[PDB]
Amino acid sequence: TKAGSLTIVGTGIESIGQMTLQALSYIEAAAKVFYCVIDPATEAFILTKNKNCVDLYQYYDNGKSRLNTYTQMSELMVREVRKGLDVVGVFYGHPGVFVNPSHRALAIAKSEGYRARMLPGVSAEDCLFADLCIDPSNPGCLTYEASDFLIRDRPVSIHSHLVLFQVGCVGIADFNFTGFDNNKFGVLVDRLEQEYGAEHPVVHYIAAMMPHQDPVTDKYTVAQLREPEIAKRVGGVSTFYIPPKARKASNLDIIRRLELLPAGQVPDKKARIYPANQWEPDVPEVEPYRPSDQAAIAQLADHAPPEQYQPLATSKAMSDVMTKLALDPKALADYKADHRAFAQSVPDLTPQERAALELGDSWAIRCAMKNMPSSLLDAAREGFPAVIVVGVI
Amino acid sequence: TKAGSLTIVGTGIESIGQMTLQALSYIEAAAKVFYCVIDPATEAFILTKNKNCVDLYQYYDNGKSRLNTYTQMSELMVREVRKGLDVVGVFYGHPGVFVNPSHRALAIAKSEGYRARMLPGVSAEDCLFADLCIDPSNPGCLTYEASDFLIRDRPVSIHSHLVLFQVGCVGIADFNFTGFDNNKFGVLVDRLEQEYGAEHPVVHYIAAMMPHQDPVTDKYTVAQLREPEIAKRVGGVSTFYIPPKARKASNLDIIRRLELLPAGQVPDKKARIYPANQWEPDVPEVEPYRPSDQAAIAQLADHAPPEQYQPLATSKAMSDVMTKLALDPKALADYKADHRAFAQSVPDLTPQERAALELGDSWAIRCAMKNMPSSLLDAAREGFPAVIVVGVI
Ligand SMILES: C[S@@+](CC[C@H](N)C(=O)[O-])C[C@H]1O[C@@H](n2cnc3c(N)ncnc32)[C@H](O)[C@@H]1O
Ligand SMILES: C[S@@+](CC[C@H](N)C(=O)[O-])C[C@H]1O[C@@H](n2cnc3c(N)ncnc32)[C@H](O)[C@@H]1O
Repeated sequence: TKAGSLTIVGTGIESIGQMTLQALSYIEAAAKVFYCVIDPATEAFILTKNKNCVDLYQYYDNGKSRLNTYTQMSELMVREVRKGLDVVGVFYGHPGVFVNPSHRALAIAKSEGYRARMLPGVSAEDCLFADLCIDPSNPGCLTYEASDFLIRDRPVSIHSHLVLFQVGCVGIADFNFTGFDNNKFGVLVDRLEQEYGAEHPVVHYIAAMMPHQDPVTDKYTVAQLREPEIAKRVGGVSTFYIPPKARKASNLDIIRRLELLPAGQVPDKKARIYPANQWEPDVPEVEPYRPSDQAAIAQLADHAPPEQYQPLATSKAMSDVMTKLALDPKALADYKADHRAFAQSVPDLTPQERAALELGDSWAIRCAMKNMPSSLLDAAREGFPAVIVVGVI
Repeated sequence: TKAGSLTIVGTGIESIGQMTLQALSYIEAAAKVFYCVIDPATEAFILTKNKNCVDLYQYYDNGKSRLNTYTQMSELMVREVRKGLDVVGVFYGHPGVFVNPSHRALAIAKSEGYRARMLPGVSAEDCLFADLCIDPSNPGCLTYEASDFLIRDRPVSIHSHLVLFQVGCVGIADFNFTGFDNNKFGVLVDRLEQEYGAEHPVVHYIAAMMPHQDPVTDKYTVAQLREPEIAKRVGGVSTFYIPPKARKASNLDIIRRLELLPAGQVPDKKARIYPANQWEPDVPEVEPYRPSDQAAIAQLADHAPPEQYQPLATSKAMSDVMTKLALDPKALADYKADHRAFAQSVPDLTPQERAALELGDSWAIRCAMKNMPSSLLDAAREGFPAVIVVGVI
């Protein structure tokens, strides 16, 4: 009911392309846009999409506390919210991943009774998984801010992924336009030596910021980070990935309780699913085409869709309206305000489609857009989407 | 040089809107698309963008090992790569976050000498940060697959965020179209009780999959998860967030070595930056407008952009070409093949813009698109973007 909203969105890391469709649509719909991005092509792109933009980066200054900058950035956004405007804040990457002023501004807006939401974006860590070819699930992921990691002595796990952000400004609370003098970097390297050993790998990671660039994926030993020529390459957009040192064994009690109980030769702790993590030291070669793989592939020739598979069975009118709700914030607001009024004015919907939109229930819409076989609903329960694309062990 | 490529992309979690612009452009450019998504509107959207799509979900079956399904999914993609086609695989969320077949297919493609890349997307964890209003940086984040968490007895940190994926299929290696009988869920709850206590909060999180839905953000005690009516709400798209139990103190030796050495009352371990994590038990109220905040806000009236701030100073022709490189994979390929030939045929570029594109160097492009003040380059070094938007302590 109250006038004014704050939506904070991301641009992703790589220029323009890593912005989500909804981030773009909210930027276009906004009364006022406040942005903090790294690359100028993304900045130029944003300015073509809204006429009323303000660069938040101008609120940094040499020797000025970053906290003071963050309070100001937040306040610039919330001031416009209080005037009754639909405000969009834009931060590079994911706007809530290692970002102070977004969370501050949203919390203030929410506490004062305004609509407040963060839309997720693609983070530097998302880029890291993609470029280093690792999955956080295998074998778990610990993610820290590098100064916090040291100051609070945060735990490492030698059996899991370790990701460290802000390794180029260790112990630095202020700002400089010409970059950080990272002279406490040696304190980080000492901690990494204690935890992993001097010959354990550390990957210096920088995601490509422009579409034609390759990422920096440079493997060094912990010891090599002490070399001045290597240490100087670490800057404000550098992230470290430290791979596990070993594989963790299975817990017998849990094997029993989960009834994985052909316990004899439940694949040995080093019997990896292809592909193995290529950054992990002394990682053995894993066969991609084992006899079991070859047999699975042989079944493709005779494959038919299972009885209980639900083929898409929708219409242009329904796909058009579902697309509009996702890509037009104004249409979404209209729909949310009055499902029935909105649904009844959508042209060319079938009766079922109209009814599904009137209700708004997830299952009714899914039911309108997919043919649910009788085989399924004889077994199925009166949400259950069920799309699980990773299997551990 | 070799014909055939594999690009694996994501759709994000929320229908359509959380797809990145580059994911969309690669889907449109592909010779063949293979997809595995949850919601039918996203499926319908994909089918409007390419004429040659295959749903990978049909390769699941009741009682069929998920590993066999993953081998088949991978093989369907790589077969088309081997024929010399530009293939795009599409997985919901981030396609390398808790996904087996993407990493398998990319690794095989790369080993056989084909172009292979994963484009990052918005994961369920990205959504979690946005919807639960937390930052992984404060106070660090541990992320695990729930079965792996139990089977390998993965460590928790009571001072950091804990995120658990696949809490609805604990110990289950196969599949069923009507969903999982999660009868080993109690084993997870036992572990959470041991680590956190019976009265510690656990947030049941489900990101909205359709644009009009609200997320599920239901806080329960560990003990409440044993209640059958609560346990049954946990399904195949459920993720758990467990907040920290306490704040970790600072390490005196590191305070010394980082020279944060007005050590007396360096803000006490509970002197939080606003806003506090609202899920953390017994979290004190944090003042958003302290005297220091009010003073920072008072400086806004007299603010001018700093000397060393670099205003955007580009052209429509340059912003157009940088946008085209990000949004048109064919143009990007042409540019990467011959920078000079491509640059010289771009209409209306200035000499500097043309020269910057010919080189392709990050700094030359930035220099062409931003006015670098003399004040900056008198101090600055001959990349240093420097955009750091979070400050710990
Ligand atoms: C203030 S934080 C903001 C992170 C951003 N919100 C995100 O979603 O990744 C800055 C830190 O992000 C990481 N980062 C930013 N750009 C990066 C890039 N191109 N490659 C790798 N890491 C990057 C670095 O660790 C950097 O010090
Ligand atoms: C096979 S994984 C795939 C994850 C996906 N690639 C991603 O980027 O998040 C499935 C797990 O993701 C999480 N997940 C999927 N959809 C979700 C949603 N709408 N909300 C919360 N978690 C979700 C759940 O933990 C689920 O068991």
